[PDB]
Amino acid sequence: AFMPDARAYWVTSDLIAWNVGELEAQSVCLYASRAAAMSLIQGYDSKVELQPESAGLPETVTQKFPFISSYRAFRVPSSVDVASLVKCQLVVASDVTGLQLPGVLDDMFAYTGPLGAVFSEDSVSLHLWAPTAQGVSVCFFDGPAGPALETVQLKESNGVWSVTGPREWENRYYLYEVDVYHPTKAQVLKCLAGDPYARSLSANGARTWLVDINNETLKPASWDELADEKPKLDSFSDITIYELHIRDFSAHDGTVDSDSRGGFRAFAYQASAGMEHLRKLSDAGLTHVHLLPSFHFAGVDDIKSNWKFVDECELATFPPGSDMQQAAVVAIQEEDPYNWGYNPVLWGVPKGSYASDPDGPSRIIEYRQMVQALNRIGLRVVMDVVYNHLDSSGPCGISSVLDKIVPGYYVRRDTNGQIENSAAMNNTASEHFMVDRLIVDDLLNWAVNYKVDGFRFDLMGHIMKRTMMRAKSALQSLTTDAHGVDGSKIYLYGEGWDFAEVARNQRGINGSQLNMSGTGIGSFNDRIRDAINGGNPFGNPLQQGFNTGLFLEPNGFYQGNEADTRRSLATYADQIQIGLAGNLRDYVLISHTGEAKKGSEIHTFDGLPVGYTASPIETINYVSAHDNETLFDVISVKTPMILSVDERCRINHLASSMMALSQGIPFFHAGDEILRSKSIDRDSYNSGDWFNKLDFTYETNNWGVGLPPSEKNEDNWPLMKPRLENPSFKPAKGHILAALDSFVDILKIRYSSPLFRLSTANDIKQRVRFHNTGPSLVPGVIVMGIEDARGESPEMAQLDTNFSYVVTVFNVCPHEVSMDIPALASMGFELHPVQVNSSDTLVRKSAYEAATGRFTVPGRTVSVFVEPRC
Ligand SMILES: OC[C@H]1O[C@H](O)[C@H](O)[C@@H](O)[C@@H]1O
Ligand SMILES: [Ca+2]
Ligand SMILES: [Cl-]
Repeated sequence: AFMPDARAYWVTSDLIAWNVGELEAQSVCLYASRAAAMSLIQGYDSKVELQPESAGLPETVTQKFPFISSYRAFRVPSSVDVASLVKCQLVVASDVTGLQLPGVLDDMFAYTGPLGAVFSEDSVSLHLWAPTAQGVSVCFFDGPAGPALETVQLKESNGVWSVTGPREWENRYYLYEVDVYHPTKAQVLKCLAGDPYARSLSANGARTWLVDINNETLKPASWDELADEKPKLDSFSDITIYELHIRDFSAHDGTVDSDSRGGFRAFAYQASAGMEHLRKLSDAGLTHVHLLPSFHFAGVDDIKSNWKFVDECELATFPPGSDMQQAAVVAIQEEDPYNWGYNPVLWGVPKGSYASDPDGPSRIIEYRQMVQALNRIGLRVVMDVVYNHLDSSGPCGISSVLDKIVPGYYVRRDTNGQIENSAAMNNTASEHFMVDRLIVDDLLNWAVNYKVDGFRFDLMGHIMKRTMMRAKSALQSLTTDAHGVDGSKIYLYGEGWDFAEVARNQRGINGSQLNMSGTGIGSFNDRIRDAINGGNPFGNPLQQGFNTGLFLEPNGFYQGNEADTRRSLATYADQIQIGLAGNLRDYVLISHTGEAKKGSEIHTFDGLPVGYTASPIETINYVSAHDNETLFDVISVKTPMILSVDERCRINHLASSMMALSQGIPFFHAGDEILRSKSIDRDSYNSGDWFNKLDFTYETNNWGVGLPPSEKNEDNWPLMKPRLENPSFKPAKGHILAALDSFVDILKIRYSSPLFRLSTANDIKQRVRFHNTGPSLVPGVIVMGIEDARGESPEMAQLDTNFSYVVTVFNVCPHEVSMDIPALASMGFELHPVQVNSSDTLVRKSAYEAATGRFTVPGRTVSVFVEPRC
């Protein structure tokens, strides 16, 4: 009907911004209608002329909203009751358009008092920030399915709606009824919404459970003593991360009771094959498990009686390169138990589908029991937090909450008023005060109420840097005496990708890789990933890299002439070595041309620095993650088809060892260690248990279970089919167990010397040297030396009581190499004791010759040499 866009901005109590011309600016008015009854302006309750502000927009405004800094400014007269107007339908007219209100809403209504439910001895109170709402009431219910028992009116003060009732309100269910103007419908609508500050929910978040999160009955045995029982963490430099999905972990695990597979409770089965696996990794030195999204997300029904399943017996009979398996999975993929969970509804509540019973307390106590179980086998717990976007927006539908209550505020919008979608639809606006508040409050909820040990930030580049830093400070100031957790050990990292509307700091300084340099917050190092694997997950799948045969073992995909592939290989080796040295801006490497270059002076294909950090703790080194192809699958695609699976097994080990022996923080995708496959699925978020299988019997790796789902993969099916059909590509249990044994040993090696985990940039610059460099380097070999104090009157602290020097040779060549390093001649090097005793017969052949400083290393092998002190 009347359905304006919103090209103007109400930025402060007294200023409106609108990009009109000078003559147009001489007659602008503001029109309001409480009933949203305006027509094309007619049908308004009030009008006021806006006098152009020749001074323009002040610094506070242009700093907060850089993308509108050139807009003309208009002064709102003191006669205007702003609090009343922001509840109405508004337009400005010169041309007619609506107003984007977040600036003025923060300016007038930013609030730091209590939100959500507050309990006291004799009362329960509710508080909701909804400054644009015309009315707010609460509907109470006595259970998850009953009818409403009563409706209570809330009263507004300074933008916040509140009501206090008796203690007996505890454990009721409730919803807010919010009467508010929704721009997408140009109407004032009555919306039923859960509490943004919810701490529990009925199934699918249908109602909010008015639970006291501090109730004794929600605490597992010994919960309050957990801080004392937590694994020691001396330094962030000691962190290694293992990235795991909660359903993947136990969906197929026959050692877990059938009715307890797929959720939080599976982690309480201490003797299960899955928990024995995690214990094996932790004992070897793994410190942290990063769990995929585990808060209230859309895309899986919490009501288990609605779950559908493929006939996994029938699908097993289909050919390994058939498209029938994926067709069957896809036919029910919206009704199965499976999703990665990157679809946020309410951040502060555990996912009901992972609980035994989605109504009542089980989701809370079982989440706590999971954290406690992981901690008790020596693993700290990281949550994958998704603050950059929402599942849904608008007035309707069970999965929209924040945007029902304060429409157009929690979500970021373009200059026409339309919601921004670059972060997987319905991008949030952390630049707005109460969004930033909710993000920080949520982090503190998980840290305090669930004793979570760290956080991985999905699309961190879409979050304001100021939000990241305020969160970091608040988290790291938590103490055991005041809060029950040692905040000083809580670690933060994320995806610092810079793209779309947040690029060039257009919405403020965002959490990009470059902007987070010097913050102590980690970001994923895509440079080392791509240099090792080759190309980029969105480039040609056959593009080779340092560890997939570029130059050394061409795969038949044309990638240039021999001189060019040789140089491209050497260029990738430069990028890898910067990454192995913590991916630092200032680390100086002899590059492939012979020229000494800082990490920042070695560039990406887009001219950005390869090395971008100020500290090794800012670097998350990885070759694999839940996104894109698994390590095994990328290797199987890019290497020559003729390689044996035995050869590919060694190549997998090389990749994970480059991570495990790097400076910075190594990150492993669950399954790296056991050759995990998704049958080459590049984006398995909705591909079910069939394509995402984690087999802790080690009988299968899930290679050859059909072409993966067509939506994301069909364009690449022709390269996939002959590989999936070829029996020589599929590993057996022996290979899987061999991969696991060597992964365990390389972790033992990392944790055998503090020299692999240097804590500062200065230490790395002083101690880490690369020895196969320049135009005449031996292709396919990286030699990395790490020095400790030795002799009398040393110029560095002694960090290692067992070893005075470590040298690592990564040999990706399919043949033995002899690397002569005169600088390391006449020293006491011997093969690392772990490798002397390796179950791999080949690595045992590695040798050092003192007279020449010659390190002889077999094909496709990582060899670690130590100089003992005793
Ligand atoms: O698709 C996103 C990709 O775009 C470009 O290829 C960039 O080089 C790469 O860094 C980024 O990941
Ligand atoms: Ca699904
Ligand atoms: Cl077939």
